[PDB]
Order: sequence, then structure tokens, then C-alpha cells
Amino acid sequence: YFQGSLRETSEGVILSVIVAPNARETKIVGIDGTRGRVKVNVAAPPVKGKANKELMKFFKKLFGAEVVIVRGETSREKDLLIKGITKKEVIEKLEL
Ligand code: NA
Repeated sequence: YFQGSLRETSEGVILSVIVAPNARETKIVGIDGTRGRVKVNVAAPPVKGKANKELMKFFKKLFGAEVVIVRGETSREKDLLIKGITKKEVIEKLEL
């Protein structure tokens, strides 16, 4: 379940991810059940903010909403705020 990686605040949904850069394709590859994070491969090098940019691009396209990194800019563990979306909407899109 993706519910272990999401929570809904007044501003939108905080999606908790753990990234691996340099991947063949930017995509969701799993769920980390202990850390409560979605495992996301990112097809970008981890230099000059490029993995962060690609990560945000991917989720902005998926959710149709602005996505910002609220924590973990320089970590593999990142929390993304998906602005103005509900948890129900986020679950629907992640399950596509
Ligand atoms: Na980066």
C-alpha cells in the first residue's frame, strides 16, 4: 500500500520518497515498509540538482499539480509536497 508513504496537511499531500539516481528510467519501483517511503528510480545524475529536478518533473506530470521538495534536498530521503491535492487523488494516481 502507498498509504504508508503519504499524509495530507492543510496545503496538500506530503509524499515521502527514497530516491536512487542514475537509473534507466524515472519510475516507482517499490515501497519501503519500514521507512514508510516510495522507492523512486530517477533517470538523472545526482549533480547540480538534476535528480531533484527530474523527480519533481515526474510527479508534477503524474499528479497535475505543483510539487516541491520540502525536506531532503541533499538526501536520498525526500519529502515532496504535492500542492492542493487530496490523499485520495494521490492514491488513485500512484495506483495507475
Ligand atoms: Na540532485
